[PDB]
Amino acid sequence: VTDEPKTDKDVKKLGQDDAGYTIGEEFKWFLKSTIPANLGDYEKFEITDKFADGLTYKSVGKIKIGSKTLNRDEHYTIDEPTVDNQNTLKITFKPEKFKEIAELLKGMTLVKNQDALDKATANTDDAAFLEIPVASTINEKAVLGKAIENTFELQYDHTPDKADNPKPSNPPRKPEVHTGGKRFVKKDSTETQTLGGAEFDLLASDGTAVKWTDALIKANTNKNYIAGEAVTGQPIKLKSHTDGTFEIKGLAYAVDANAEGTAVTYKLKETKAPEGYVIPDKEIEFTVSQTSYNTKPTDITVDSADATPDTIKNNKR
Ligand SMILES: [Ca+2]
Ligand SMILES: [Ca+2]
Repeated sequence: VTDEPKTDKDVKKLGQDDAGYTIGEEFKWFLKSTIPANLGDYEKFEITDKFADGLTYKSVGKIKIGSKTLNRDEHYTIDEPTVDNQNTLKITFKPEKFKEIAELLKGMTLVKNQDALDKATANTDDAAFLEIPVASTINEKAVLGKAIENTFELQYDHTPDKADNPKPSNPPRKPEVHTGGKRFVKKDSTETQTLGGAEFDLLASDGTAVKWTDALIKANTNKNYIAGEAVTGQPIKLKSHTDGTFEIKGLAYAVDANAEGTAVTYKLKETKAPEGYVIPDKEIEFTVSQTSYNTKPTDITVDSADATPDTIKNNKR
């Protein structure tokens, strides 16, 4: 047993490991490390997080030990993810500052056990650890219904021996996020033909409109499925293509559960019927689940778009 760093990563909030999001919706990952009282001796404390293709890094938030804040460019530096570094974040805690950071720990009770770290739901002076919030979104590269994991590696040098000899610490268990989709086909009442030109407002279960963002637009590039022009801040409106089909990609499901977790209901309000058909007076419910877009997301590295679409029927004038 040592006092050397144990690491863990959470998502959404401290103590949570699984969450579901709509593409473009910003949320926080939490990079977590125990801190030893002899931190002042350390010659390296560098965190590297290679974000999955399907994640877009936004920013690093307020870095905390217990109630105390660490300041950017005073206590640490950031190297942001880019195309050139393969989407990799590096956070370097300044060796010249290790004594000053160690002094901040005075009076604190430090978390020391891996399981205690994993279970931490707060970061306080009486149960303190290093907490790094990282703002992130799920992007268009996600596989719908698939767990998108994250982790990081700490390279730490605990020996004040004037020799560069770091060791790794890694989270034993990885948190994950997921997003989903749905496929549809518009038909007549007896399901004999497909119908183009039906238009639908996309709504949450509570009837509130789902709005476009730049990120959602990037995930739904097939203009055949979009009613009118899609621009950020405006309600999402979808359209059946001339083969009856349309889709929505990147809606949250299993909000507080794993990638196999509970489906979420959304609604379509039909606002335009295909030529010669009537507008219904009831909204259409559908669910987004692990398998509502891809039948086997755990097996694939790109969408297959093979789940059975929901049929939506129209009645003739
Ligand atoms: Ca965790
Ligand atoms: Ca050393």
